[PDB]
Amino acid sequence: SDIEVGHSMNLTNHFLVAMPSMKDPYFKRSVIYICEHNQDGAMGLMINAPIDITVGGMLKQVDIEPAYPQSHQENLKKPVFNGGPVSEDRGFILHRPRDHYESSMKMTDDIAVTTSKDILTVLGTEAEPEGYIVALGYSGWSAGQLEVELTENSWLTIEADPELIFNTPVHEKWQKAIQKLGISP
Repeated sequence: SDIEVGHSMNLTNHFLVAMPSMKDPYFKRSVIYICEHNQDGAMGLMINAPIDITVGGMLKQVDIEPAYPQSHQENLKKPVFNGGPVSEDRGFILHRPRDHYESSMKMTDDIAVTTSKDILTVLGTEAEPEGYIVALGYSGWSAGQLEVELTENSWLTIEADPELIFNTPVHEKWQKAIQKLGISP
């Protein structure tokens, strides 16, 4: 009774699945990997909103001189993603843990977020992650707006896993998500 624990929930390393009754059209049928979730708001990365720029595209744009020969070339043609409306000029790399990068936050043995530029010099090369998403800008929620929108029937949530982020056709991520929640597309 004096011993509190709070039912809590903590949505980090969790996917937010847009629900049919979703408002912000921006998020209509979005799947969001939640990175941070403290008492000062939330930070997530959309994982299925691809944009008009390719990985090699922004690599050339940001003008990053590659460390090793870029032998891959196929994945270098893949799309870059819009991670959210906030800080669209910033890049976030959601990937499978491989080598050590300066600014990086490991989430699981299979998912991590790197924000240092050092990682860009291995993209297209054989030193790149075995699965990564290049996202510009991120999704943000103030103090407890997350909780609210949740109880507002706006989203559904499932624990995140790597296969949905790196091994699932972009335009298929959503459908396969709500699937795990029972609801059918």
